[PDB]
Amino acid sequence: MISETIRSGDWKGEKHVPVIEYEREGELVKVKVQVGKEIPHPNTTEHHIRYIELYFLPEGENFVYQVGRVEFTAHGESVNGPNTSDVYTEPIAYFVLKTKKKGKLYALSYCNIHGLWENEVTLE
Amino acid sequence: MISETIRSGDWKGEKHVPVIEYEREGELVKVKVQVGKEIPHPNTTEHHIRYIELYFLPEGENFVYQVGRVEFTAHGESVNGPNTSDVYTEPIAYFVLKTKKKGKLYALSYCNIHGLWENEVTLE
Amino acid sequence: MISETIRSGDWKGEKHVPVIEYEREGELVKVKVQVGKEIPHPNTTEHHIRYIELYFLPEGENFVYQVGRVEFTAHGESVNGPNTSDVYTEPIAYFVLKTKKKGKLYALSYCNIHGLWENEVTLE
Amino acid sequence: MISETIRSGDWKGEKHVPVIEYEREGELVKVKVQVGKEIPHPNTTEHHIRYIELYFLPEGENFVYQVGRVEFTAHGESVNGPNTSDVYTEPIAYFVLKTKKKGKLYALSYCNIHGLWENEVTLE
Ligand SMILES: [Fe+3]
Ligand SMILES: [Fe+3]
Ligand SMILES: [Fe+3]
Ligand SMILES: [Fe+3]
Repeated sequence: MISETIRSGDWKGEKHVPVIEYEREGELVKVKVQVGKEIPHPNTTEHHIRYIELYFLPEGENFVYQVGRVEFTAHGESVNGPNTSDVYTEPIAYFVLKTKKKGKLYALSYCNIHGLWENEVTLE
Repeated sequence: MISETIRSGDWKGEKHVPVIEYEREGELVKVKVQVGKEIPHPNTTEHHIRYIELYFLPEGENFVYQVGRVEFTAHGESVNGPNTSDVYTEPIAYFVLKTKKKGKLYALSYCNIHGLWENEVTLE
Repeated sequence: MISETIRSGDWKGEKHVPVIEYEREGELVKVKVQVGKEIPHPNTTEHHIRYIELYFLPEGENFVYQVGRVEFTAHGESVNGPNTSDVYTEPIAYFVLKTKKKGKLYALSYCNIHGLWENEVTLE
Repeated sequence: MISETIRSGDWKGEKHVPVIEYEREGELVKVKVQVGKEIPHPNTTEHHIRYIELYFLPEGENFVYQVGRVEFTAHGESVNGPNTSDVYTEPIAYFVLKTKKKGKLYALSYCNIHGLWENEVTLE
């Protein structure tokens, strides 16, 4: 199963586990997900976080919903060689979710050489 | 764990599990992944397969690689209402992978109302 | 040319043109792109903004770089019918760009029934 | 206009323009899009084709439809260095479109260091 390729862990001391944080404002839920909170993850042409996806499984429901996907596509690559463009997209993803439901939020991130990583938090 | 939202077994009545098939030609591995092979999954504005992702974990290695992602973006929507454009993208994905390695291939797919689905096959 | 399918205009009078705003903080450039600033764009199962992409062409250079892509994937769809999930992803995209270069930022957004839309701003 | 960053003609020496080919079978239109058909475009960790998108504008209509998007995500990167994984995703995209309409098909591709490229063909 695919779960055997997905890693998780303590974000407070790592650099791969996506950290999920949110702030509820009325019917709006602003979610921030990032890799490399405590320890910045490298962002080079050879080693970088490709994307972060956010999912939401409402409490008591059977099917998870993909809320969004953020792809970080600039990693220094240029005609002058790797790490020469001075253009890098940091692995920080923001999602504005409109819902009055509660449940669980899951984040799935992919490092180009270190596989898949996950994390989750309860959405009160 | 996000895996708690991923199903690997179809329920009788609707096909969701992405079926993986491949053909090895020299250094090339042609992979076909599809949802609803014989009995098609619905493809309406309201209910459809959004995408299929292909992953490869080489034998004996520790990090899975994302081979590709195919998004099926047309589902009949139009200014004249849902299911009126006569333009639909079928959930059939093809990937041309160049590798001489062996291992396991995983497929992850998403139904807009039925969550995540997975499958895997051994790449010999 | 694909440009014949891309529309542009005044966001103060329309509701499809992606509005670009940024803030330069040290070596970081925080870019906010959104559709429906003045006039909120519908976000229903039948009619919604699918994604917003950000591009950067550094001053004096020949090749544009894709900075990122944000996909808004929840639009009310559920097993209970269209617009019944109470889960919607608003078309607001945030990008954290690390660069000391100046140039032009382009935004490309896609509405599921109203085609492609663009906008641009000078990154000073 | 973003079109000022999109090229439609290759320069001798490197293939970038996505070549579109299709086959009509009943209500199904099988579309194949590829970069570097005759002369392969590089596919290294430092230089590679990131994705190909397919669009369809039905004859006489005003809004283009995105048919699909294929992301080629493996480019040799590994913990053992750039170009060491022996896993590369070739820039060949296949789309199965269900439609009885005619019109124009557009392809948009992106090289990580050579910007955006386009091409189009009439769907008879
Ligand atoms: Fe890493
Ligand atoms: Fe389904
Ligand atoms: Fe619209
Ligand atoms: Fe190139």
